[PDB]
Amino acid sequence: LHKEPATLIKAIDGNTVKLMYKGQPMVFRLLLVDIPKYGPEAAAFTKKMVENAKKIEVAFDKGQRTDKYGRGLAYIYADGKMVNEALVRQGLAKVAYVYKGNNTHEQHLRKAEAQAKKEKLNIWS
Repeated sequence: LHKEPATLIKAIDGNTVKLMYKGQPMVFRLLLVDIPKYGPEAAAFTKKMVENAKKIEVAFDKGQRTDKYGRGLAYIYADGKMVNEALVRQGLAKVAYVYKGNNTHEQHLRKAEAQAKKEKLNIWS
C-alpha cells in the first residue's frame, strides 16, 4: 500500500483524527479498529501518538476509501508506526469486521489483538 504524507490538524478520539491531506482538511477513521471504560484511554493514546509524531502518513487500502459519513478510511502512521495496530496491540481497541474490501492488514491486526488478549491488557482485563 502507498503511504502518503499528511499533517495532523486535530485529534478527535481513539480511532478518529482530522488531518490535512492533499492540501485540505479531512476526518480520517482508522481502518479495522473498533472502540467499545477505555474510551478516554484510547482517545488519549491516539492523541499522544499523533501529536508527538514528527511525521504522519496515511495509507488507503484496496477497498472503498471513505465511509458514508465522508471520513477517509485508512491506516494511519506516526513516525513509521501504524496507529491502528498500536491501539489493538495495547488492548485499547478490538479488530473490526472488514469493510468494503479493506482487509490488507486484518490478519496482522488480529495477531496483535490476540497477543493483547493473551496479556489480558486493558479491555481484555
